[PDB]
Amino acid sequence: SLPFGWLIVGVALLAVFQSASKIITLKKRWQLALSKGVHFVCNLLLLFVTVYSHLLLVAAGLEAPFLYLYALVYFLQSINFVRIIMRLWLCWKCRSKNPLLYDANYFLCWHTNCYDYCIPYNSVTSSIVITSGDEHDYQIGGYTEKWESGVKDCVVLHSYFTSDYYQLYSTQLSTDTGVEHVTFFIYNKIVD
Amino acid sequence: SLPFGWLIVGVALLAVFQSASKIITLKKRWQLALSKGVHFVCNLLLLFVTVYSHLLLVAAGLEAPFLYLYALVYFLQSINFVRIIMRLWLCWKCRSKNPLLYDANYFLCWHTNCYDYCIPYNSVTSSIVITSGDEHDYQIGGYTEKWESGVKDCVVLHSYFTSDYYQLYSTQLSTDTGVEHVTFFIYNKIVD
Repeated sequence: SLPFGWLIVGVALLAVFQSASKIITLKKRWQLALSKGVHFVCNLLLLFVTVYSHLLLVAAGLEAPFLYLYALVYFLQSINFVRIIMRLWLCWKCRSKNPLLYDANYFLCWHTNCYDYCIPYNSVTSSIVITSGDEHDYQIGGYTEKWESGVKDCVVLHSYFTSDYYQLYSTQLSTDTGVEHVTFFIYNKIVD
Repeated sequence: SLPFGWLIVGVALLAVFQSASKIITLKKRWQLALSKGVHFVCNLLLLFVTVYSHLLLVAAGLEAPFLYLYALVYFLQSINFVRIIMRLWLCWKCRSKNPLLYDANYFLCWHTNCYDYCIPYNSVTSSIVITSGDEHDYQIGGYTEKWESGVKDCVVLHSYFTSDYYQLYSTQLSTDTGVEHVTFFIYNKIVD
């Protein structure tokens, strides 16, 4: 007494959303969110699908070779949910919406009285270069963000669990490097 | 005369692989490949699943409200395949395996007689900073790569379609910035 067309519609919709998820380019900010939105729906759909599939086996009574598989599926989904919770915790720590949009491992962040800056970053490095200027923008590795306040002497590389501290040593003006309308700030990791 | 348990096994396996795809962290190189490998399998599974589902409708004869949906699915999958082909073309242009592993929009590349360097990059910027040194490594935005040869005066930002040229202006030594065992190279985009 369980419908089948609902299962087929759900799997078709999951295919649609997952296929569209591989088409959205991650260049502009809003598209990023849209991509995540699509992903979210896809994720939900997947859950529904597999959950519904389990119910189908309940009608079939073939749980003997599938209970381990579905336990693994639910365990991995639970780990994914914990990962989303940790992502929200990192968002709260970085007090900006950037961690949800981007998939970077680490986030270079710093606070000002009027704005908070959070930029994606791949791995912990012994030094970090912040490029201002060219409508001033702060960009790291191509990831850019609008300028509203000046830089800070100390910045924090935030992660899921650990956080590192970076201190400014050298500020490079245009007259030093020769690049027009661009200023470089150099930070290095401190040890305590 | 078409099996159903094959469909349920395929959708369960797709759920397993897609759920595991959201667990692999993108920190070390090999994991990256593994992630893509999993993704690849997931993608294939998805195709199979939806393809099989279409065949099921062939048995049902309910193509009236589903032919548009499956045409959209196949169109998006074809666009995804074209995207993979363009990714392989960009890999050949960058003549290294980095573009397959990473998901960056652009790739900063340069050739030497003994090695070719290709580093992920987010967006086209008016300037680029290459950080050498700390076992010397070249790292942009946290994405690091082993050092085997010296830098080049000209580097290329490669994309799916267009390519930009970046020329070196300033090289920052340790004695200038104060950072120990780290050297910074400054490039800017040229106009022709």
